[PDB]
Amino acid sequence: GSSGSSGNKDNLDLAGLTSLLSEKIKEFLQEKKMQSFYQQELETVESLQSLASRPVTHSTGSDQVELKDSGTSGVAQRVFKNALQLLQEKGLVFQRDSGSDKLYYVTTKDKDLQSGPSSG
Repeated sequence: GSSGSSGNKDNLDLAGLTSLLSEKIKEFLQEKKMQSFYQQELETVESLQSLASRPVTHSTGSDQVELKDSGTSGVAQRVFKNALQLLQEKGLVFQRDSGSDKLYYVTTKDKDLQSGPSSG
């Protein structure tokens, strides 16, 4: 039983909503049954965009920075790119080659690169 509530005073947030998107992507992988893909490749997934585009606690005149477009999208690019990141924080996905525009390797229940980066 017990008494639940979840939250108190927070109308989601780019990060809050994002954190979710992450799982939305991880799920997509298990849906497409893939072991590799790109954030952009998911940017076309309405089911995803619908989230990466969802509203939040914004209230400005867009960003209009290093963006080649107009219609709402960039913002999503921030939720999506972040989504992947989170995944990399959970261990769902991983990137061997650094770079925003890099292939996102999903775990898809299978071997994967080792954490131990080793510098020296």
